[PDB]
Amino acid sequence: GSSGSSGKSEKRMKLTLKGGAAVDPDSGLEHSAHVLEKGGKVFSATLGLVDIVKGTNSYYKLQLLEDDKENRYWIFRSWGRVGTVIGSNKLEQMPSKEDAIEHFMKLYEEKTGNAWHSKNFTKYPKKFYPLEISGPSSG
Repeated sequence: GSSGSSGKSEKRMKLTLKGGAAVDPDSGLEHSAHVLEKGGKVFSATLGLVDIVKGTNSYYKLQLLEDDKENRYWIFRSWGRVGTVIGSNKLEQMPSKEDAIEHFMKLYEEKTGNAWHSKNFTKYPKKFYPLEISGPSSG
């Protein structure tokens, strides 16, 4: 036996099929949703904090995933010590894209303490900072 076939035909009518950053597999939206990109930017920030006294090392990750089905979004939040028994994540669906951005903007604003879209970064006590820094501004 044997057979084959193929085709190609579509009408682009208000559709933005594209991505940017990679999504976490633990989110289960890596094969469904994708990193929420805005203003030619990516909603993928990697913060890290480690006490010198407590000798405890922490790491906070933030990623705003966007549903590429109809119109939905989730809010991924990872936290826990560095290489330990700890390790937990949070996944919640957002009502509106904004509600997702706001949270993602406030969340990253709570850890670091500074607004996501803010200039000048003050290394506060406990406040988390950006680990892997790349691109213009800051660093």
